[PDB]
Amino acid sequence: STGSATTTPIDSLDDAYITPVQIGTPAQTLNLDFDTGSSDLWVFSSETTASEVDGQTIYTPSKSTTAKLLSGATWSISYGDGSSSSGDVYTDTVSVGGLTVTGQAVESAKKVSSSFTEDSTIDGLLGLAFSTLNTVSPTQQKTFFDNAKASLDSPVFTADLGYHAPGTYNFGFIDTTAYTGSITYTAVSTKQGFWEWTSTGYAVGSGTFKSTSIDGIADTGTTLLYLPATVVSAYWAQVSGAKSSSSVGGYVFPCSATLPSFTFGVGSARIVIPGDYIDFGPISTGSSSCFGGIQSSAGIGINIFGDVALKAAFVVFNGATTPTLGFASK
Repeated sequence: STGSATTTPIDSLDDAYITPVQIGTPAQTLNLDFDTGSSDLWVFSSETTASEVDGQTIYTPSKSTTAKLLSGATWSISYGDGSSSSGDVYTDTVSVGGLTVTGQAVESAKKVSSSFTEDSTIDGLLGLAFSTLNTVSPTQQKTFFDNAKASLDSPVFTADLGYHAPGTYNFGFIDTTAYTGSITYTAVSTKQGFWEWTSTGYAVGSGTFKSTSIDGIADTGTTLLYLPATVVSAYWAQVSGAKSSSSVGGYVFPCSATLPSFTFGVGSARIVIPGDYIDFGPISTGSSSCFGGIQSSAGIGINIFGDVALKAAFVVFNGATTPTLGFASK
């Protein structure tokens, strides 16, 4: 089997991407944030505290003939940005882009944090990291990918995120029309439950490439590119008037600037992030200070190749017995 679904930016900045997902029978279509940095499929639901729902589409298990309570199971998750959610669990039929899994754990939110409530465009998350990070207790549950894997033509999914445009998530096949050149594969560590890999270095603009190992995660659920402070300082030093603002919470730059590109290494290959991908616009409406899309990881504990980096590539998440990542230009 295969599946193929379009993923669409939630706003003009590409802050996140939503993908329609069919849950239940008859289908209830919810727009989920596919997150390669977490492992829970959770949804706004008929159980979510009413004051915490503001425009999201909800899953109503009682209206699904295939829903079954997963008795005793609860979940609770906290994300890198400080957001959180928790609740109970149903199993149901879940389809993405024509690919169906029966018996998928669908984590029904009873509570969500303010950032989720305030984002009316995101109806929940679909985790695509390794199932070792799934938070369901007392019986950990599998991701949609892990449940689908054995049925897929190839045990892979791909992320092809657009810059200010829709893109695609494919499951079970590699669309050889979707990228240019060849795909460079690189090793993955699953020790922390993430798609963790080591970049071979970076360049700023037309500068020389610096060979240096940068361990980090491929995380579709993170907007920005978070890298070591040395690398980030080297980038923003090439932008007149850029500075790190403790009041704003990262590097800002004059909205009048033209940003340089940023290149990262994948083995001997190179992925170039155009400068415009690094512009996240005014810090507040009407400001002439703009927020940068490359930020320091120093206060995180991990480097994160988030959407700023991933949308410059066609990215293969190879879930074979020995997982690997692949990157191609496009």
